[PDB]
Amino acid sequence: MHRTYSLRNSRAPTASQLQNPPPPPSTTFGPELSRKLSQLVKIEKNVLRSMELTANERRDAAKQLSIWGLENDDDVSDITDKLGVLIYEVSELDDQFIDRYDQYRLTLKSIRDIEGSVQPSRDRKDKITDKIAYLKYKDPQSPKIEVLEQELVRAEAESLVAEAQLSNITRSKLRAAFNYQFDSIIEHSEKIALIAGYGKALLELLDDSPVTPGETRPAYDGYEASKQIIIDAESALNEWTLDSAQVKPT
Amino acid sequence: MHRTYSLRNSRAPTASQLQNPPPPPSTTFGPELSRKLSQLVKIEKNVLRSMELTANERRDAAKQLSIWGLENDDDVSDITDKLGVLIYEVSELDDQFIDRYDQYRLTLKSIRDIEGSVQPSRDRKDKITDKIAYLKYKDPQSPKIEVLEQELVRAEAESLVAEAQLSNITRSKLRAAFNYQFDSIIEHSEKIALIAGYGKALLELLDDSPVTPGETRPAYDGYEASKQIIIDAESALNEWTLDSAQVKPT
Amino acid sequence: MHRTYSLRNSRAPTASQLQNPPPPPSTTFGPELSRKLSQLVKIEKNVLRSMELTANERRDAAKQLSIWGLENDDDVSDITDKLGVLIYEVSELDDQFIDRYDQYRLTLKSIRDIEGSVQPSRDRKDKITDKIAYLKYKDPQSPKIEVLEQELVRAEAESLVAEAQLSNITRSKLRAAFNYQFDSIIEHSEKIALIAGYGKALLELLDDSPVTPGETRPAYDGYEASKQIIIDAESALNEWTLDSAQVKPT
Repeated sequence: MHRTYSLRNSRAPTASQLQNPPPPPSTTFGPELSRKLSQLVKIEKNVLRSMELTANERRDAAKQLSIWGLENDDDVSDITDKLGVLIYEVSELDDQFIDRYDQYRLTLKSIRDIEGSVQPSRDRKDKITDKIAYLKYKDPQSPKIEVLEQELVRAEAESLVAEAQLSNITRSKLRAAFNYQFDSIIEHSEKIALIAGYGKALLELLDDSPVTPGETRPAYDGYEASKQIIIDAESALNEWTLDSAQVKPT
Repeated sequence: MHRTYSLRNSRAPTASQLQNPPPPPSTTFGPELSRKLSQLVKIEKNVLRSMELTANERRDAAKQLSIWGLENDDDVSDITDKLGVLIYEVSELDDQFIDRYDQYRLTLKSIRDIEGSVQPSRDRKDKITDKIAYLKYKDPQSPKIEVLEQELVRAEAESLVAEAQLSNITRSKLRAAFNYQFDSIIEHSEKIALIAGYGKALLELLDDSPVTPGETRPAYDGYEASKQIIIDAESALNEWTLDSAQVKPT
Repeated sequence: MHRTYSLRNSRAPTASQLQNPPPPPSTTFGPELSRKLSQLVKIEKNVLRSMELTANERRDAAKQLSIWGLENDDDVSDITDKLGVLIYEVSELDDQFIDRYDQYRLTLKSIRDIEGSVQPSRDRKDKITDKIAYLKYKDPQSPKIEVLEQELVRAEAESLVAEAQLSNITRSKLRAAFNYQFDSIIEHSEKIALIAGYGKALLELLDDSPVTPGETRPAYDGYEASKQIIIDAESALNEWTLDSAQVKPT
């Protein structure tokens, strides 16, 4: 982030910022082992709910735009409806992305559960060690020291296997979960970019030449290109695959 | 110090003073054995707190400089921020030096404790000697004199071993503590000197040619050398080792 | 600083940290134009006072160390005194560094004063512009508009010369002040490093071989090397020059 080599929150200028000045800002108990990882889940759930609300509101706006667009000139009354139809797809994409996000959250919850179950063995080994130390302090001639040592050896073996078992699966699950999340993000971004790029061509057939008072506009006949654009967008959405990613990292 | 061969507090001129005249001055109970060594610890702690306050204030000044530097010409608004970022490292170095100073203070406290524990044996031997002397004065025919002499011999043996044991470890701990402190001082000074030397090159790319009223300055493009200087400084700081000391005593 | 590529305050390991684990943490109105630059001066003054207190406390500790060192073995009673004498030079160096810091602070105060004096012209030009705008709004037929425009042109010329005059000197003073401060820092660090390096050799002639109870140590005769080390340190301090800097940036 821009504060990498700066002490202030101001963003460093870039090529896009140099080309166009930036717009002004907008006017608007539990186990000890599993405690930091058990907090991330709540934040992810909150993100999911907020994103669902955003998608619902965007769908409502897309629905409402065509209602206003109904009572206007013939070309506007069609372009507005088609643009609303095109915008309606963003919520559909957002729903699938939310589902994949929930899958990733469950994958993380699995690791949380396994480490929370692992903790008690390392608790009990320390308890046994404290007990034998206290017994040795109080009176070295007690007979409980031998059995304490034997069960300490047993618990030490169990704890030795437990830590290796936990560390064998933590990274294995983490890598898969993050790869899945990154693939989902890439797919969502590429689909949104494709939708926007295809929708940008809808405005090319909307005339914008100024007219003087007392003149009549020519009849608008663009009911075919508008249908073709939507059909092509649907075909492109149904055709896209992960192996056909246009964005290539350098 | 300059008063070595003088009776006044005035400093003798040197080569640096000959080259440049000196600026004017700025306009702004307990055991008896462990009593002198138990006072040095408090002074060291006071030094530590004062140095921590100095580092905090310097960090605050470095933070505040860029805020003023924000509203100026393009080159100044960048050089000021980079210089503040570079100055921010001095507090980070000071924190580590403070930690090493505390380690040295603890090492000295160990010697204080051991000598304070040693003292009572040499107290009790003198007490026994005074008692036997008084008993011999009062009446030489008392039977307590023999047992007093026997326990005096025992205490004499114990005190003989105690003094040797104390003197065996006092120098051993003192030498190690002072070597550690000197190494810490050398490392801190070398790192500060390296930071200052690398930061002195930041001002070479800041233009200083005078301009007349009614003229416009050329566009400033120095966003690459400024980043390179910071990257090189970070690399040099992460690369420095004790064995690579540039300063060599004669 | 280590948070450059991290989101946490933990310091990234380095070569020195890899070689030796880090010790644990220690157990212990005004013109609008000149307002951000008029705050840095107070922070610099606070830094100066805190550094003066640190130097005073360090001098006190160096004075107190020899008092404890007086009552010990012959070699320790001399090494401690010589080490205190050597440590006494750090406060002397700190005083000169404080003086140079005050010089730099005065240099910055000059810029603060000049910009504070510059501000009123740009205030009065805006006031005149607001007045003529209001007069034009209220009644365009007023005769004051012409004289307002004439004096607006005059004030515009004055303000045009003023901004160029201020910007011609701001960078010129800033660069010189920061170069002076960096040179002072480099000199102070190099002198401290030289003092520490020369003082590290004082402990080589202090014997540390352990002794058993009932034995006597050999007579210590090191009153010549101790004097020679101090004489060499004084000569090196009086000989050092800025052009003879041992530290060379890469």
